[PDB]
Amino acid sequence: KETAAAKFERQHMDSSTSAASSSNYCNQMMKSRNLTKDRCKPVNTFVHESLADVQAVCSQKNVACKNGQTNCYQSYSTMSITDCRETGSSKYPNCAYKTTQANKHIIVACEGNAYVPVHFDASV
Amino acid sequence: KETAAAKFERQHMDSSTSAASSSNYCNQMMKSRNLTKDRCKPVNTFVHESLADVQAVCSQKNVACKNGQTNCYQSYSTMSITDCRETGSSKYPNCAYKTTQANKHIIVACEGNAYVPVHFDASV
Ligand SMILES: [Cl-]
Ligand SMILES: [Cl-]
Repeated sequence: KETAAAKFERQHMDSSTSAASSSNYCNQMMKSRNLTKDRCKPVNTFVHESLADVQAVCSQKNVACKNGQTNCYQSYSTMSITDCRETGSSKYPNCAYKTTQANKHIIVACEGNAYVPVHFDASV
Repeated sequence: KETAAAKFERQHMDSSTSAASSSNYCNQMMKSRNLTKDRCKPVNTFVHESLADVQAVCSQKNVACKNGQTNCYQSYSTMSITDCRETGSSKYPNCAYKTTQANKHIIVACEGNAYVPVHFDASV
């Protein structure tokens, strides 16, 4: 059992690097964050900002989530992020990922109190 | 009954402008594309490129869809796009939208043959 807040940190936070390293960043990160354990997670985004900057997004712009809920927030500024998506030539347990580095606003759903990010909804 | 291809064109294509006009672009577009008819669509992206450039994305990078399917493609280049998302101060039939203009790769699911975009999966 992992708290929803802890799961968000593990799947989406990468404060140790300013941006994706090389084309192998995703294969390495998806593996060490245990996102390739029983299955290959198809899509996952990593945010390269402090945990505190990502958490502050829960007090930023209140916007709707793609699912219609209203506890999503879009960051006022763009953040360094890296999208990891399985390549068509990927097959569990030999997971393969395309790394796409970019700067975009992130939108996250927040919940609990402490009111922290619990789901990565999208980047803009 | 609208074909899936026709629905994608109507919800996501805006080849008539190079980029979102002003902060009211989304209120105007979501209304005239009939996305505010019986309900307020919570999130919707418009692509400002030709229909032909968007359709060519179906022969570009084959990547997985957030849902795990494998018929998604990410465009090799960034495209002018505009994200429209309901503000927390939006309530049907007085739909309210935040307009966020940006340049990102788009990822779309393609299907049918003619093999054309049928769903906007995400932008990167
Ligand atoms: Cl994600
Ligand atoms: Cl959309």
